[PDB]
This record gives sequence, structure tokens and C-alpha cells, in this order.
Amino acid sequence: SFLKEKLAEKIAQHRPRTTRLLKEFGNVKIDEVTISQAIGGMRGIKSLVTDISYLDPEEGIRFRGYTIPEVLEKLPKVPGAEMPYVEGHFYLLLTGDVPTEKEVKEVAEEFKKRRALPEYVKDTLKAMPRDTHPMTMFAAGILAMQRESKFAAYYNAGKFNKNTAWEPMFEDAMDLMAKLPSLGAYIYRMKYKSDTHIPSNPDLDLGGDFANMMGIDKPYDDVARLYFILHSDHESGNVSAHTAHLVASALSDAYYAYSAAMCGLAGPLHGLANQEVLKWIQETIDKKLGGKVPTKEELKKFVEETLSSGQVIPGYGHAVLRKTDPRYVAQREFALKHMPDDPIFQVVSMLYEVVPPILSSLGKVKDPWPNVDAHSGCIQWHYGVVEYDFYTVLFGIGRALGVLANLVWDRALGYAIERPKSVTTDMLEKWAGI
Amino acid sequence: SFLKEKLAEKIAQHRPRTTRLLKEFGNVKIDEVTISQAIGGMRGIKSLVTDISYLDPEEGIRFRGYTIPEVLEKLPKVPGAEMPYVEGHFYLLLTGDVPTEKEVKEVAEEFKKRRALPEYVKDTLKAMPRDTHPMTMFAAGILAMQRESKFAAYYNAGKFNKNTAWEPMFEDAMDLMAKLPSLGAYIYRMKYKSDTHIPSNPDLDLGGDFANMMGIDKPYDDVARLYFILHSDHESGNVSAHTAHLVASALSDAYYAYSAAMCGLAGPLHGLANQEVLKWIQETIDKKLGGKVPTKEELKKFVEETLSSGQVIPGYGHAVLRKTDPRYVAQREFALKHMPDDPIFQVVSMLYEVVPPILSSLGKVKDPWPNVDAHSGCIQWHYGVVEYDFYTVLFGIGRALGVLANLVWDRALGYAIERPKSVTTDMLEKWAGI
Ligand SMILES: O=C([O-])CC(=O)C(=O)O
Ligand SMILES: O=C([O-])CC(=O)C(=O)O
Repeated sequence: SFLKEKLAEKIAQHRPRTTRLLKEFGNVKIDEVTISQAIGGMRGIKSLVTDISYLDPEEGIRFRGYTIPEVLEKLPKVPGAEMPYVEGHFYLLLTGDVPTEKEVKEVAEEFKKRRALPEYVKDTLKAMPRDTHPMTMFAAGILAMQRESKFAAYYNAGKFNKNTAWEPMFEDAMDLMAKLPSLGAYIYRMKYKSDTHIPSNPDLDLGGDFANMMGIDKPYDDVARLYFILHSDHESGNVSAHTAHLVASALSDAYYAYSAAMCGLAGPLHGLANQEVLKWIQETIDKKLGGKVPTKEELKKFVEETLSSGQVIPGYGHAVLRKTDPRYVAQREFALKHMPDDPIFQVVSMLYEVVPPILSSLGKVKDPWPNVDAHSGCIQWHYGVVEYDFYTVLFGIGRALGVLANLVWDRALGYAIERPKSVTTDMLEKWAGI
Repeated sequence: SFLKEKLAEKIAQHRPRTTRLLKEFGNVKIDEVTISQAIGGMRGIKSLVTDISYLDPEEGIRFRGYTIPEVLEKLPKVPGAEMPYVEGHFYLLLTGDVPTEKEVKEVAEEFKKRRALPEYVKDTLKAMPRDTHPMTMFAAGILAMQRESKFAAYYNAGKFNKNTAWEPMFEDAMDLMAKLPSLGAYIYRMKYKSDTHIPSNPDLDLGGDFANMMGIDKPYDDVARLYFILHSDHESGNVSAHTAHLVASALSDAYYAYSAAMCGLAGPLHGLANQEVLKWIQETIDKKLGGKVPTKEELKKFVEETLSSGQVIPGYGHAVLRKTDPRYVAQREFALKHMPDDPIFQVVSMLYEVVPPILSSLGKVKDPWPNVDAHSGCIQWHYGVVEYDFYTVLFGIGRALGVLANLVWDRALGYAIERPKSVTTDMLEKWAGI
């Protein structure tokens, strides 16, 4: 395609830059490791290289240099609709370039050719007990499709070549990316919607087709597009992206890598923040404030009760971010436009005002501000996605855009297996002098 | 049980040591990161803490302070048989203590109660196409069983508590460890042995029962015990151990974590080294040396042809080890005793002599010596495990001993989510001065 040729051009430009850094600047130090960091999950260590996205603690996430407002600004929009083709965002992450309306249509056509789910994947999901958590089903659907890996075939057929490895990896990426929304939708329907299935519509973009298969009317299509774009990447240090990176560095294909990543995303400290926020808002509107939108004041002092009796406010606070998440802000902008009068949004809205002043007084948590998970669930809820456990599957579809693009580049640039060194407590104790 | 109480005692002893390092010595530097290392998969960075095992580049692996010859020396042996109870090695990795003959028998009894495979896992593996790679089937069998996670239940029921989290995680560990050999054997039989199944024998230890279900006679029982013990851990920096650690640090249960780890182990640069060795020995005996054990001399100069025409010797060279792997050596000791006259062993035997002098001349690769994978496959082959792809599944059963023990401790000591920081090539280029 044009995309594969274009991507080959970028790779040839980028390989010299990388080769130079290694040969001429390999011994330049860039960070140091303290004991607190080895025990505390490498927190803060500059140990990974990614170009797909960068998280500044302050401004937020940039995708290939662009801010979120810029990306939503410049990406080609869907005719009839407010939001960009998810396919265009994928182009941007792979190439670095904003695509023309013509280049987006080539990708969209390529996705349509590839979005059909194998029958055996459906058979597999049925064989798994229906009461299995949806993220388990999601990860197993991906895993099962490893049978179709082009990369695996390439390697196992003895044709592995340091230079052209990214090529099959890119095909696996196009294939897996085109099917994940269908997979997600199948799980939604089989678990939550009486196991009746709406077929994919070949005339629809990825986001439009997802809403279709989910059975949800406009503007859920736009909700979906936005959501997937917002959750598309957050550099390569987060557990899900880092896991895929790590697995793939052993030359496991994208099916293995992305299955592993979803095992990471299913963690309560990663993928469950969104539901645990909404539940807690719904529990609060019901109990403390009597099933009614509070006044600014009963909320203002309700936060103090939760806080100075020893409990977190969920969806405030992050292990890198120190400011408002602009992903949060973009949710807020959709919600002002589209659901100003929804009760649960109004409680999120007020929390934005009242909660940062109060987490500031305590000077306690290193991020006194909201992340995305504060705002995601209330939008889903409003459009009838009331099945909390499924929110993580949505996250998983979105995050694949960034992760799969990152895996292509990792193979493109020939990055080696990730193999750090371990140490014992005995060893750390010797170095401390004990 | 005794094991759970004993392990609670060790945890209470160990938490203070850890708490001290953090509060009193958190800023002590232990390493630095260069550009070479960020681009080259964190190679050499001391970034992980594990107490289960330590890999010295020179002496090799120690399990809880003991060398391999020590572990085989001191662990209680199976009556009738040359090798230790695998259950005892598990006790050692969890506790740090060599168990009495009486403590091994309690564990063995606890495994017997838990080793039955859920029906739905068999249903799942049947739904997956029978031509699926066995490691895909393995990882998905584990993943499917996440439905039974006690840890997940514990967390989701709102009972999470920093102090007692290891308790359900230990139950998941006992349950998953007890079933993995059954899972492996089911896959062997269903794929390779006409899908007829030998039932588990309640009178047999883990290693004996595996050989039983595999359908292989003595001394395969001892082959299995040894193999699982040798492959039980290799500190927490390797891709499979590191992946489970990483996933589990988000509080994903051991089913998710160990499933993700197997996605890593299936990588060619991790789990496929064992078959890629044997195939290459068999290809060589057949072509260059005419279907017959060479003399020392035709082999001696055959290595030079492969080497100075730009190709690796498989199963020589490792990303940490700088000497002979003592895991290799222990394979060699089994094989001298039990199969001195096997053709393929005789070629491995000679390679040990001839290949280190020659990789030394070149002073090229930082480990001019063998690892385990050089010796594993020939032993399997000799006993009729001729199905190459399955070797990695054996690895996977063995490695669980270390990894699952490591996950219990990670939760015991409350280790935080692994979230390092990413940087761009642009940023690395700024720091180099460009
Ligand atoms: O955790 C991170 O670094 C970013 C992210 O993906 C998340 O907020 O879940
Ligand atoms: O240490 C390594 O990278 C290889 C390994 O995991 C193992 O042999 O178990």
C-alpha cells in the first residue's frame, strides 16, 4: 500500500539516527538508579525509548509531537459526524504524518478487508464459561488468533532478517487492529445483550462500525472515536504498553504481545480505575446526598470527610502526571456539549472545581488533579453502557492503536530483548552498609 | 497448612528489612543508565528486586542461596527414584528452607487435592484449532482459569488489605502450580498422542504423575523432576519472570500474570532455543557428517565453517552468564549416567569440548560457553518426546515454580506498580548534543 511504502521511507530515515546514538553516544549517562526506585517498580527510571507518544508531567500527552486539541483539530473528520476517523489516528501514530482525506480512505478500505473475526474465536469464547470476566475473554480471543501470525510464520519458515522483520509485524498489526473492535463487540453482545449479534457494516468506519455492532445509536459513534483516540497511547512505560513491548522483544508476535498486555490492563491498578470512579460517584449521590445532585457545599465538605478519615478520591492522581490530564479535559468538552444536564456528569463537573483546592491544602499526593478515568465512565453510562467490567475492554481496543504501532517500530529499529538485572535484599543491604 | 503459617513467619521477619531500606536508604544510588542501555532493552540495569534466586554471571544460578548441586544434594528424594520431589523445591523457593521428608509430603498431599483440570479448560482447548501452537494452548488454558482466581474475588469483594494480600495470592499459586503439569500433559496427548488421556494417579508425586499422564516410562519421571527443578527460576530479569512480575504489579492475579509470562516464553529469543539446538544437531549429523557420530576432528573444523561464514552456534551464549551454565552441567551428569551411547548426546558431548576454545579465539560474544538449551532437547528426544514445539511447554511448567513464588513475595512485601519513564530519540539526541 501507500502506507507500507511511506512507513518504509520513515524507517530508512530513522535507522541512521539510532545507529549513531548507539555507536557514538552509547556511554552517555541519562539517569541513575536509587534503592527506592528498584524496590518501587522502577518509578522514574528513564529506561525505555518510544517515539509514538511522549508524556510531559505538566502539559500532558503528545502524539507524535501533537497535543490532543491539535490531533482532533487536524485529523480528517467522518462525513456526518463531529469526530475523526480512528484509522487516521493510526496513520499518524505509525508514520508521524497527518494523513490527507485520501490516505485515510486507503487505510479504512484496508481495515474493511481484514475485520472479519475467525469462527474458531467465537467457538473459543463460547467454550469459556459465560460468566468469565470480559477482559479474560478479550485477551483469549486475541491469543487464539496467534495461529494466523504472519510474523510467526516468517520466523518459523527460517526467513527472519534483521531488516525486513517489521514488514510481517506490520501486517499482523493491520490484521489485529482491524478485528479488535469486532472482538470487543462480540463479547459485549454475547455477555450483556442476549447473545444476539448485529453484523459488521462494510460502509462504516471503525468507530461507526463498533457502535453499530454494539447496538448503540448516534452519537455513540463519536463517543467511540474520541474514546479510542484518547486512550490510544500514553508512552511505553505504562504496564500494558510496557508488557507488549517486553513480550515482543523476545520476538513473540503481536498476538502474544497484545494478549499479554491485556493481562496487564486487567489489573485493578491499571484498567479498573474508570468503573471504580463511577460506582463511587453513584454510591455517593445515593447515600450522602440523597439521590439528588448536591449543592456545591454538601459536596465541598463531603470530600473532607472521605479524605481526613483516610481514603483516596478515585480518578485523581497519577504516577507521572502532575497536572490536569488533557484527555480528561477533552471528555469534559464532549460532555458539556452533549450531556450538560445528566446528573452524574454534574457531579463530576463540580468535583473538578472542588477537589483540586482540597488535595492542594494537604500537599500530600504528587498529582492533585484529575486523570481520564474521572470522566470516561459517566459518558458510557449516559449512552447505556452500564456494564462496568466492559469499560476495560474499550480501553483495550483504544490502547492497541499506540501499542501495535510501537511494536512495528521496535522491530523496525531492531531493539533487543529487554533483560534487566535483578538483585536481592541481601545485596541492597550490603550496599547500604548494614 | 504448616506451609502457609511458616511462610507468614518469614514474611513478618522480612517486611522490616524492606521497610528499613526504603525509609533509611532510599536515595542510595546503585546503578546508572546509559543510552546503550535504554535502546538495548535495559541490558545490565539493576532495576529489579527478587529473593527467590540470584544469577551470578560467573558461578551461575543460586536458589535461595544454594547452588544446583547443593539443591539436588539436600532436597528429599522420591522413594524408588534418583531425583527430589518437585514439591520440595517449591517449598524451598517459597520459604528459603530445605524441607523435612514430612513437610514435602504435606505439600504433595495439597497438590493432589488441587490438580484436577476444570472441564471448561478442556472444552476451551478443543474449541481452539488443533493445529494451534502448544504454547498458545498452554497460555490460554491458564488464562481461562482466571475465572477461579481467589485474589480476583478477594479484591472485587472490597477486602483488599495491604497486609493479607499475599494470602489469596498464595492460594492461587498452590492451585495453578498443582494443575500446570496436568495442563501440559493434556496438550501433549490431545495434539501428539491420538487424544487418548491417561488419568492422573493420586499415589504419584508431581514429576512421577506428569510422566504417567505423558505416557512415558521410568526414568522419564526423573528426567521431568530434574528438568522442572533446573528451569524453576533464573532471577526476575528474564522476559517470562519479568513479564509476570510486571503484570502482577498492577494487582492482576497469577492466572493473568502467568498467562502473560507464557506469551513471553513463547518468543524465539526466550523459549525456542532448546528445539533450535537439537534440530541443528540433527541437521548436522545428517548432512555434513553423513548420518553418523563424527570424529572429534570433522566437528572441530565444521564449527569454523559455520562461524567464519557469519552464523551463531545455538545454545552457546547468554545475556548475563559469562561461564558454563551449571544447569547445563547437571543435564550432562544425568546423560553420562543414563544415555552415554546415544548418538545425539555424543555430539553435544564433543561440542562441549571443541566449541569454547573456538568462540574464545574470536573474543567476540561475551559468553563463550553453553547454557541449558544446549543439553535439554537431546534428553527429551532420547525418551521419545520428539515433538519440538512442546519443549517450551515443559520449560513453562518448570518456570512456574519460581515465578509463582516470586509473585507471592511481591504481594507479601507490597511492591508497587512497575512504571518506568519513556524518552524519545529526539530527547536522546538533545542529551548527546545534536
Ligand atoms: O499509567 C500510565 O502511565 C498511563 C495510562 O495508561 C493510564 O493512565 O492508565
Ligand atoms: O536468564 C535468561 O535471560 C534466560 C532464562 O530466563 C532462563 O534461562 O530461564
